[PDB]
Amino acid sequence: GLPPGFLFGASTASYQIEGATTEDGRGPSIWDTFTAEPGRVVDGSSGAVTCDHYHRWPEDVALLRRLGVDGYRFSIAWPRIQPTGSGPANQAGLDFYDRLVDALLEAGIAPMATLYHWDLPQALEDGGGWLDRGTASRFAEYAAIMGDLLGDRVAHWCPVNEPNVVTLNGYGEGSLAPGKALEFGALPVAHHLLLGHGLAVQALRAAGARQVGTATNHAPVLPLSGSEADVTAASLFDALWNRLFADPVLLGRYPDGIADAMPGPVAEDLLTIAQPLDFYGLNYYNPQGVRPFDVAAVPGYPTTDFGWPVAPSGLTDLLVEMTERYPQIPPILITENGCSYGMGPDADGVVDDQPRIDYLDSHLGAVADAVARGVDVRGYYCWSLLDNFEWADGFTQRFGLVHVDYDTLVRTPKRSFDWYADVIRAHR
Ligand SMILES: OC[C@H]1O[C@@H](O)[C@H](O)[C@@H](O)[C@@H]1O
Ligand SMILES: OC[C@H]1O[C@@H](O)[C@H](O)[C@@H](O)[C@@H]1O
Repeated sequence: GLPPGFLFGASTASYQIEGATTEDGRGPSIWDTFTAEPGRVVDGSSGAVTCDHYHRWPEDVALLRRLGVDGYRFSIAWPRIQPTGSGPANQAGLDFYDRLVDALLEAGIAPMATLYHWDLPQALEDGGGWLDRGTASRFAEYAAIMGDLLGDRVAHWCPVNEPNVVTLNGYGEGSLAPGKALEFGALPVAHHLLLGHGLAVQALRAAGARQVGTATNHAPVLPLSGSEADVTAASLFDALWNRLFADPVLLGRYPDGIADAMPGPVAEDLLTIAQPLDFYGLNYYNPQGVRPFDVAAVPGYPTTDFGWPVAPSGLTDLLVEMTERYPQIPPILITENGCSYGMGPDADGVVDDQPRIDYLDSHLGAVADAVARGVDVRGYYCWSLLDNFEWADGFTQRFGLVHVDYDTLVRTPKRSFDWYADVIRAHR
């Protein structure tokens, strides 16, 4: 029971699929640095080659065409555009995205471009990365470059993927690149990511961009007990994970207490952060359990191969709660949803990933349930088109509609691919 003209897509990210890390003048990213360190990645892998989308993207565009998605969400590698994060653009970098976007348009696919999906140029990290306010300005300049090249052709833009992850995991506890562990010392990263968001929105509009939104991770936060310790920790986590990133964008304020902990002209910055958006993009996987706080899986649910709860009702609950908190929220696109399940091709070359079908089916139903309660949701993008490099978990977690063998680089559409193509057809 989805809206007429609901958009169906699929999503990837540059470092996770492209490979070709040293080709055509690409500069090192923080993820090149992180993956070169012993013990950072569970299986000792990197994004050196991964799916090798940089050389195999025609095949991938054709898979998207066969799938029949309305939209394809991809990320631009900043280090291919500006190897050091500043200075004149690398032509070969520009050429790659330019050609990709023209091919997507020939195939009748609406391109959704993410500017920042975590691959900061190392040269910018060397100067302090997102702890430096100046990084938000470098990001704004990069936005203008990509706006100038692609502005008239990209259907949708997402400046920053999951600023909450970049902040807490990258700089707060150091579980992801760049591996800093500042705890609350990471709050300035949040402010500069959000400032970067707002400046990029301006840059893209001035370049003639079409629709500009977000791609922020959101989850209902469930207290694991009744203890105040636990309800207060869950409230705190909700304030840090959800509100810290949505309140500034959608209301032009920080949650109570936070503005006074942020550097710079915060009031003026919040005007820059709160640029009007065409859509609000969110990434949803599952509710988060919480007990200054500790995050654990909510009990009682079946789990994916990543140990994550399968809890589609949490998506309905979230979409309803977001609409309550932010009545003026623009149309919502689900910019990512998906699941890790490890099955690969059997003796006959079939990948029977029925658990992935079940997950995606139930989540689409959860979107329909929120729509039925008056939530304005306009599309859904499956993470991912391809099995890919899952950050610190390497190649051990497969999220694809399409199986990728990392030795032969063969793509095999899974059962879920065929299922999704049928859903999309039925809905038209
Ligand atoms: O169940 C908790 C898990 O849920 C997920 O969706 C998050 O991405 C993980 O960071 C978290 O550990
Ligand atoms: O963890 C699974 C997926 O979660 C998302 O939040 C990220 O944007 C993806 O890059 C990642 O592969």
